[PDB]
Amino acid sequence: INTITFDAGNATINKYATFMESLRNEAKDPSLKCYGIPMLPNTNSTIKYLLVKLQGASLKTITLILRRNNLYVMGYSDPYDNKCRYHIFNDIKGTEYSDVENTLCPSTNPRVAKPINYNGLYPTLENKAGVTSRNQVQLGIQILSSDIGKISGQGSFTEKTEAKFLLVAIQMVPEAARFKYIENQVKTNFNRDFFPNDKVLELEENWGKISTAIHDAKNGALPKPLELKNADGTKWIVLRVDEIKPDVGLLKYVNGTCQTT
Ligand SMILES: *[C@@H]1O[C@H](CO)[C@@H](O)[C@H](O)[C@H]1NC(C)=O
Repeated sequence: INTITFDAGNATINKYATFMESLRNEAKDPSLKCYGIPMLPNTNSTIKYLLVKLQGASLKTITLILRRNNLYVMGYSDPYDNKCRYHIFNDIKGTEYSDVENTLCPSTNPRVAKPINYNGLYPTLENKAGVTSRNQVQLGIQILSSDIGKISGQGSFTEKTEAKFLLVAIQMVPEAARFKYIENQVKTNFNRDFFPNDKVLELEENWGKISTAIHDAKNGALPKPLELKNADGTKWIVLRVDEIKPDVGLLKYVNGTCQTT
């Protein structure tokens, strides 16, 4: 399967929806699903990485590389100085590392490294972005396009600029694929900058717990109450798969059989 592209400089809600549908369709294991929700593959599947090319209104691009099995961003590349410049997180090493480097920038064309001197965990990114919480960093289509312009092809840019771009891209691409609720936040705020609400953050932080609960659910009942948060930050108690299913687009891989429909 090849590169999925999203044009943030010429986007519409329908194009963003199509993009999410393509990302989910290529990331999901061809057959795993629980309660009708597609699940990502185990660590030894057919295709290991997905490339997602984002284009800004400047026409410049940034391509993210996602580990297909869990959708984490491994790094990104940008066309720079007539070379392919690859930026990989500092905890990616060995095989994986050279696999990421070569997938972003094939050894048959000019290339150059520009390390990401930190890892991709949210607290790390928030620290580099200079915020106590990513809910202080606005998301949005125009913001994504602008961040692409600030980095792509640029010989110089700060870690703060890069970490903010990463906070935006991670949440508008893989988190939105994982959660229809997040995709929907982008679609209902399509023409404006917006701060992610408490439910967005809570879903991002509990994807594994939510995926395990749905996978382990019997006749639609979660193993035990699942405590999350409503959009306004208040406590939300979920007892059944159907109460949370509307918000979920992809399940993290959970071993073993499950009620598939
Ligand atoms: C995964 O599940 C199968 C299918 O039930 C089981 O044979 C295997 O023990 C499990 N793997 C792990 C690590 O628990």
